[PDB]
This record gives sequence, C-alpha cells and structure tokens, in this order.
Amino acid sequence: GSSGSSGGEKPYRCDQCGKAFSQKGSLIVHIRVHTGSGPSSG
Ligand SMILES: [Zn+2]
Repeated sequence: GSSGSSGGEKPYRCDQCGKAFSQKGSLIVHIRVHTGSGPSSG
C-alpha cells in the first residue's frame, strides 16, 4: 500500500509511459502501444 518502489535499475526505461525492462526486445513489444510497432491489424 505504498506506490513508488523502483526495482532493477535497468538501462531500458520508456520515457513515453515511464516503465522499465531488463531486455531491449521486451521493450520493443511495448512500443506497440506508443509508436507503430510491428503488425497490429487495421
Ligand atoms: Zn512506454
């Protein structure tokens, strides 16, 4: 019951939403929500 608890301190951190990832690819699958990434139907 207490927000604000960063854990990992990874280099991969999206500035669009403010998230963190351990790998690069993992982040690539997230960009789909921000910028047109890979296929996503019409
Ligand atoms: Zn993001």
